[PDB]
Amino acid sequence: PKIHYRKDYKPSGFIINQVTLNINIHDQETIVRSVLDMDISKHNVGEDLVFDGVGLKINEISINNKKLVEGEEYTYDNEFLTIFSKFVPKSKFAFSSEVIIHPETNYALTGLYKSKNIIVSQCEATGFRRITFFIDRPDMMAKYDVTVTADKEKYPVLLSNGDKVNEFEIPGGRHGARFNDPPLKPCYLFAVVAGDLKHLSATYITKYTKKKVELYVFSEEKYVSKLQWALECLKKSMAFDEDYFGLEYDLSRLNLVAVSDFNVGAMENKGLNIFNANSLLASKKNSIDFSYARILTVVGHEYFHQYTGNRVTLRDWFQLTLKEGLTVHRENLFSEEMTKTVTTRLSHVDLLRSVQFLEDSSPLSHPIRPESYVSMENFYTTTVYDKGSEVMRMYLTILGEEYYKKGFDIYIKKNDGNTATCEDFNYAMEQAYKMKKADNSANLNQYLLWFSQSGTPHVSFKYNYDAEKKQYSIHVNQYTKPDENQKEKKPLFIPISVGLINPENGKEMISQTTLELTKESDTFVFNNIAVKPIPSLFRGFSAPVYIEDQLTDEERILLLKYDSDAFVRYNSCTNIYMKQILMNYNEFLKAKNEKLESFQLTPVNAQFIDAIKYLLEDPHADAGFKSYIVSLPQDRYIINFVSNLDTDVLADTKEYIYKQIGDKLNDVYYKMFKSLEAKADDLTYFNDESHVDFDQMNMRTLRNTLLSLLSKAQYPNILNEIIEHSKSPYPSNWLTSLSVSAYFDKYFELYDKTYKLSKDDELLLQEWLKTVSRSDRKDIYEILKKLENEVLKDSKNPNDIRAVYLPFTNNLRRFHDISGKGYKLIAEVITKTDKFNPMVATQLCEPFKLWNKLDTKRQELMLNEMNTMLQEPQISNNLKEYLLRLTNK
Ligand SMILES: CC(C)(C)CC(=O)N[C@@H](C(=O)NO)c1ccc(-c2cc(F)c(F)c(F)c2)cc1
Ligand SMILES: [Mg+2]
Ligand SMILES: [Mg+2]
Ligand SMILES: [Mg+2]
Ligand SMILES: [Mg+2]
Ligand SMILES: [Mg+2]
Ligand SMILES: [Zn+2]
Repeated sequence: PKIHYRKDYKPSGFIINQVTLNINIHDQETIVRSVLDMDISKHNVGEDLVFDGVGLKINEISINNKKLVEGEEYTYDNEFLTIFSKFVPKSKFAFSSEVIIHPETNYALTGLYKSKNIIVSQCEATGFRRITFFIDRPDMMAKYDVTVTADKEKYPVLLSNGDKVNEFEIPGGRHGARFNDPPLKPCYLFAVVAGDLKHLSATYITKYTKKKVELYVFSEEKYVSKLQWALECLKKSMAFDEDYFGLEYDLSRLNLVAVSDFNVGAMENKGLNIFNANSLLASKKNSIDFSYARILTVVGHEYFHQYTGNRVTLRDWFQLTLKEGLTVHRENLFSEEMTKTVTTRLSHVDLLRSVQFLEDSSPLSHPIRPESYVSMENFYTTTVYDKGSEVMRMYLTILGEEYYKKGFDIYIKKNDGNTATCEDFNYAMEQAYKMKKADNSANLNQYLLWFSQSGTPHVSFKYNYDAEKKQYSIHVNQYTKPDENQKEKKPLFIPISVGLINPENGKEMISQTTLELTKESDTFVFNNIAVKPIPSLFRGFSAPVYIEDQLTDEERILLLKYDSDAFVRYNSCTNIYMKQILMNYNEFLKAKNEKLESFQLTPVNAQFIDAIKYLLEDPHADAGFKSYIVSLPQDRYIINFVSNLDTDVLADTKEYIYKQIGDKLNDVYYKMFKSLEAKADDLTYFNDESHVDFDQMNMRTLRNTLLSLLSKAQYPNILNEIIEHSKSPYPSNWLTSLSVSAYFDKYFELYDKTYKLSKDDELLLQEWLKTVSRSDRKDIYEILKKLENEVLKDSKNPNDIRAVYLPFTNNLRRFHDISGKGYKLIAEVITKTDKFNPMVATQLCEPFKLWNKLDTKRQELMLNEMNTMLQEPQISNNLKEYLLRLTNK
């Protein structure tokens, strides 16, 4: 297997200046003609000319219009086209080819493929070489002139990058369109779409230059009524880049296109952003609430790439986080401003500290800029994206908004139209840091370790107060555990946003303060601190670290009730839960190991329960935040704290803690469930797709969270409420009614009812499948077999496969059945999927990422299945490389 090393970067011996493509789509094949106007670079040393080209059928190849002959002048091995250097010109030349490719049977959804009746491309990272020969790397920038031809009845809409400059008829019921895109771009940003697409459109006028931009959003005809919210989101995105960053769109048109079959969420091809339909299409009748934030996030994300990724692009793939971490950070600033709810930032943190912290303590751990890769398709990770976003966000924390904006504009102005590296961004931030510090000797050299060092730092505290001196100190330590990437870890530049709360009145005792920890440890002292404070640490989750606050539960309760920062309140709650979970987990574990006939469990802190009640009953308090405090931390967060985790014992532990709290609070829960109904389910704007109320959706999240708690608890006559909830027009409610009915004999009645409501909308049916998959059912394996036989069948649609299986893998008690039957089932699905879509097969490996954190019997069971998958003779490169890394082989 070929390993690419970051330190080996070298510019090409060649230049491609112009690409002229003709893509002729036929019933049984697509013919691609390409002329590359090329040159010899200053780095050339007389080497063979080697093109990437994967799976291409050669009809002919030529140099300067002279046909080349196989064997004597070139070799092709289905991966690389090698033209021997004696036949390579020494000055500007034309290379041309004609190849045949087959989108109809391209089920891996990379290169050119057919999704239902739409022909569509996906070229990031190295998929352009599946369409035609190229030197397929992002530093090979070129001009593109693209003609697409197709049957006019099947494919009346033709799109590619740039301006449409010709449209023409062709004999035999065909037509063509020509698109000329003169600005340089890397080939991963090429796209083409052909199909019977329907659209909504609008005109946007830019803020400063007053340019008219045409906005088009496209889907298949059946779903064209689900396009409105995306178009609104795109308008909002454009305005936010204008307003926060002073950046306008530069092109006359931007197209968004939904397709049914997509490996990920969406892709930022220049002027032609292509989406998984689940991340573009919604309507209030046919979508759950989460779709609205998802579409806002993903439309924004792709729009913000037009600067961070498209106008400023990557020198090489090791710089991926430079465009992805920075664009996720832009999208989170945008979504925080649009939603105006504290749960937006909390949801990001909740995902990071579960999914990304698990990755970073697994055998897969990597820094946000890895040193090597084998599969690019395996490189697009939550580390690169979400820890990258937190690294890009720490610059804003460190600089403050004014100097952050100054530094960001330096980045953009200096690198616009060019490739760039992570150092170029750090350089820009450093210029702003010198300005903020009024010190031309200040530097951010240490900050570069965030790009190279893997692992999650642990930050811990000790406190001291001298009442006579009115002097308070915070002593802080950082540690990252050694791992396979660095034997010796270095201290990082860690910004610690802090407040000091006066415990008598809840007020702030100091102004906004960001401690800059740059050493393994430091002591920060504060004078004129009139009373011993409770420290409010890492406000807004100011660094991506494990926080050990060394506070008592009394102190954490005070912060939970009275602190100003949503994250520290949420975290203090989290930390109270964790202390309880670890304690009860140990008590259950000992009882199990020692085969005890009786034993004691430590009860939940009663003052903590009283604090939850106080917050729930506060009508001025936020409904989204409330839904977080009545929820235990995610299992994937908890597992980072326990070695040899016995998932049964954790399930018993969570059950005990929820029952303890419900035995005190269920009447409060029920009262709130009923009082929230009027606002939460208000239908005033149900037929207005432009009108989206994130607070209202958070009220529904709270009701649905409470209903789940009350259902599990078998609260008296709660089934009455469940049955009424099933009649709500909102899919979030009526799908909730299905999952909470799992505890009642009405489950299959609601299963049928909600299936009939879901089956005629492709995306809604996928949401129904997820609901079934995640249902807390003792018969879940028989249910999954019924989904397979009756609904999923042999679909190759990644959304269908992910919907049926991934939610079930989060079923702690059943997925981890001690027989290993759940591991066996998901391994079978992975191997089956790997035959046609290696990228999605590796996504389906997700539950195995924590294998070496489980109890020794479950470790053995998971390892056995991974070794079985590794022994499949036909295993893909992707899946083999991933499982070899995951199993430390
Ligand atoms: C929307 C988001 C950022 C939550 C997840 C997502 O859809 N990521 C995109 C992205 O960054 N869009 O700007 C993504 C796009 C392409 C790919 C990608 C990489 C491959 F190597 C590949 F083969 C492929 F098919 C897709 C992976 C992620
Ligand atoms: Mg082929
Ligand atoms: Mg404006
Ligand atoms: Mg996101
Ligand atoms: Mg002191
Ligand atoms: Mg389908
Ligand atoms: Zn992206």
